[PDB]
Amino acid sequence: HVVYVGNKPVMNYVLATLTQLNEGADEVVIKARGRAISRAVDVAEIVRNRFMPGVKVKEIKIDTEELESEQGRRSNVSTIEIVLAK
Amino acid sequence: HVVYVGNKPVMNYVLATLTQLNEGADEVVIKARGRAISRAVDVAEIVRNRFMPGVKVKEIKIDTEELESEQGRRSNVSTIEIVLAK
Amino acid sequence: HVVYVGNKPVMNYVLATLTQLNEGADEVVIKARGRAISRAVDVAEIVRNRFMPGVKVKEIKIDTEELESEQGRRSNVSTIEIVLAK
Amino acid sequence: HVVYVGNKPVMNYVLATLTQLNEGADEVVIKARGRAISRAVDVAEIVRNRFMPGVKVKEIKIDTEELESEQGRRSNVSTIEIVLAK
Repeated sequence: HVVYVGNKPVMNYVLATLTQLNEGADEVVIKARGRAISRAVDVAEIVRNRFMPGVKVKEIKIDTEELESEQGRRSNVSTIEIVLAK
Repeated sequence: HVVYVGNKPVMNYVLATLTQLNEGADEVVIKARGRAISRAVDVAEIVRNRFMPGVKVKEIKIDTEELESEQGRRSNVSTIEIVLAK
Repeated sequence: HVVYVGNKPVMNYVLATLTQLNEGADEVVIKARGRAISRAVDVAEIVRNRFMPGVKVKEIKIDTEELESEQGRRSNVSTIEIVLAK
Repeated sequence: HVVYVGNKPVMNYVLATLTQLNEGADEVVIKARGRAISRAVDVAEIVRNRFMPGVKVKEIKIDTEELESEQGRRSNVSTIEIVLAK
């Protein structure tokens, strides 16, 4: 059960996360790369702080990926993975 | 030990991380908050995936921190702590 | 749009309210009857005083509804309708 | 001219409301918090349905208040305010 964090308002992504767990889903994975990683973290704190305390931060994985820009630029962009579980 | 990641050139922070580990540092702690969170990650990847290959991410912590907004209102930001170990 | 508030966990209802407004809902209508009336209110407060600060109570309606008791006798319950607007 | 709705039978509170208006009193305010809010509404429907139709539901205000439990528990409890006027 993944949840990709992008540019949309934080709320969208957090609800999606809540509706995932609320949908049973025992463990959910929050992902994002580039400047979105901050939002990813934001999303995980809002969920664990304002909706489901007791929800646990199982894991946080950071890495690198190659991304091709619309202009043909190829570069390394960081990525994060936060695992939330009841 | 720690390395607070602000808005200076990303390289200063990796520099400081490397330098720290150089002296035979048990483990450097990269910390940051808000939109800076993405650079904390960039700094850890740049450091273990390029300058000091093999460095390990001993641990990663996310948390929320309360602040004094401005007009005296309630405010806060997410934080991240990346623990690098040789 | 509406959200009928029954006996499920209060959070499901706020969840549904939030979710509803999320999609750019003109205005969500929280409805309930009998002892449930108190939760309809809890859901509106929890939603505008915690999860989506600034939401406004466009209107509130109370009314009586006739029912088919059980043994075939005359019966009814009060109802409440809370209109939330972004 | 207030009327606090609590645990006593509905009738007590409705009569009090009637005896208020009957006592001249142009506008009366019915209040209650927690699980009593349903009774408050009940009271307003019984008055407007079985004693004084034409009486009008001027306003309905919902809010939150802090309450200290006998056991020292501090929490937010919803409240309602129904304004009845001839």
